[PDB]
Amino acid sequence: SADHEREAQKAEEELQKVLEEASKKAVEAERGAPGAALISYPDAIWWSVETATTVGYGDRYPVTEEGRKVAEQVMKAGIEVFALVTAALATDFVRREEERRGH
Amino acid sequence: SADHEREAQKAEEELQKVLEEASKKAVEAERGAPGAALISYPDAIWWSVETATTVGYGDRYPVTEEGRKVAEQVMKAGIEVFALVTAALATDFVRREEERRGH
Amino acid sequence: SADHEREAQKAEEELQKVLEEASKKAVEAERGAPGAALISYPDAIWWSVETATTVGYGDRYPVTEEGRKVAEQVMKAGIEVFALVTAALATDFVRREEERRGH
Amino acid sequence: SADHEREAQKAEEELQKVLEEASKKAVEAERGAPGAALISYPDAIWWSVETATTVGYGDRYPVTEEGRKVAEQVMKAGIEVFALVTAALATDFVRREEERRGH
Repeated sequence: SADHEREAQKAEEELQKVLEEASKKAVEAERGAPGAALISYPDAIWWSVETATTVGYGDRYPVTEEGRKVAEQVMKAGIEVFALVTAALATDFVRREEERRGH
Repeated sequence: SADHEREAQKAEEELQKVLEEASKKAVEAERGAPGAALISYPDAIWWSVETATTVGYGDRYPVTEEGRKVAEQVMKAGIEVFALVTAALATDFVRREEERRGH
Repeated sequence: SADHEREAQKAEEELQKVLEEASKKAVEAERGAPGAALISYPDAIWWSVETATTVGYGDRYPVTEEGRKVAEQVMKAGIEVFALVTAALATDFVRREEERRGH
Repeated sequence: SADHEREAQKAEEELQKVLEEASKKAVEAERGAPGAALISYPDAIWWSVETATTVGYGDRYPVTEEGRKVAEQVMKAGIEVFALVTAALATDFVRREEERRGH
């Protein structure tokens, strides 16, 4: 990969490390909740997949006393990561001047 | 510390203001609406946060008689904030010129 | 103003055109289809709002016979509009180089 | 005919391919899972379509034993093709030099 691409891929692997924390905080941030849905560690990890993608389809969601910010803060980490990759994107068309000669 | 990175952070503060104003409006908007489901000041702010993300997740959602332009405002305000900060992101690729000179 | 802010602003009008025609097609597409829930005219236009700025919280679902293409194309139109204005966002950092000369 | 529009448009052409592959997977993925929703085959493509546009809307949902990476793979596929188009889009501030020159 190129320099700027490795920087993007480095960011992608950072997000995966947040999902781990998300899976844990998820079970804690529901065991005690008023109308809790998310229970069990081995399905909590699956909830943490369907969030950091910036797609919150539903399924399970944390409540209130749980610190609803548990979902919020995980989702926002994905925004940072998939925003950062713009450092690759704004170079993608810059390649055209290289392609022009085949530099 | 830079120029653009300060203005990016200032945009985040704007979004928080809209959330807080949206929680006032949202409660009083829904008071009269059919379905509602969203009521009360202390959990109006909770609905407000994921509204700005445009994710929504699956907590609650507003009706028609609240004047759904309530949500439209908050949702579009979020997107424009997340967009503005590209003033910092779009200069990230440009850093690869600076590091070529090394100075 | 900058040339690409007027051009960006133009694009936002175009999105609102899609909403109009969406509101109309939506009632036809749903009214007659099995499983349909949209139906009424003034409640069609209010579904043709948030859908175009993605979200997903249209507060309704299309089915298959409506031609899910009716929702799909409205959502995609929003992407083209809000993505087109990226040309304005990209010249935001460029303004830095003017700052550094005070020009 | 603008090489960046060719590369951008070509990206969308692979998205369609992933939809067909993934819709085969999605229905066969869901089949076996507890609490399966997405059991339909000629409809599976319509769910796949809105999954690629990263919305979900509120039609169906995948379960656990589907291997919710089937759903997630379609989402990331959509993001990378559409985010690649940011090449052409991030070019469109640069076209302002030729605009300025008048030819």
